[PDB]
Formats: sequence, C-alpha cells, structure tokens
Amino acid sequence: QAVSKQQYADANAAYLQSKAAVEQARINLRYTKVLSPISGRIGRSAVTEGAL
Amino acid sequence: QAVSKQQYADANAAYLQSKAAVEQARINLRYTKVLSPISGRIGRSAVTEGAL
Repeated sequence: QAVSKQQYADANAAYLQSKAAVEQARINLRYTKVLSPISGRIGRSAVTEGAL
Repeated sequence: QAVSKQQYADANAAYLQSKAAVEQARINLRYTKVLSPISGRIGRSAVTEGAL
C-alpha cells in the first residue's frame, strides 16, 4: 500500500515503453549492416557510396 | 481591577483561537465518513482498502 495502483501502473507503463524503444534501437543498429537476402548473383549498385 | 486589561485581552485571545481550532477539528473529523452525493448505481471502487 506504500504506493497507489495508479503510480505502479504509470511506472510499469514507462518500463514497457522503454523495453520497446530499446528493441527498436537494437534492430536499427543491426541494419547498419545491409546483408544479402538470397545467394544469387548481384550486379550493379544503383546506390552510390556516401549517398542518402 | 484585579487584573490588567492586557491580561484579560491575552486571555480572551487564546479562548478565541481555541474555539477556532475546535471548529476546524470538528469539520475534518466529519469528513472522515465519505458519503454518497446521490442515489444510484455505484461502480468499481478505484481505490483499495488500506490505500492512502
């Protein structure tokens, strides 16, 4: 009873939001490495280095 | 003349302060019994026993 159910709610609420954010962060970081989907034969790179 | 006007003043002074305090005390006590404003179907008590 040291704290209202509301407070604990808001708390666990933010906690979930965070855990969410981190997972999304992790995924984006991982992609800073664009790997090849299949094993075929790649050709020209339509995208140039240092491009956006 | 058995006592200065000052003394009687200070006296009646405290008396009023008291009478004041009591009334305020009375009101707070009365508010400890949370009554229903109207009649009808009440819902879920968004507050649990023991909770502040």
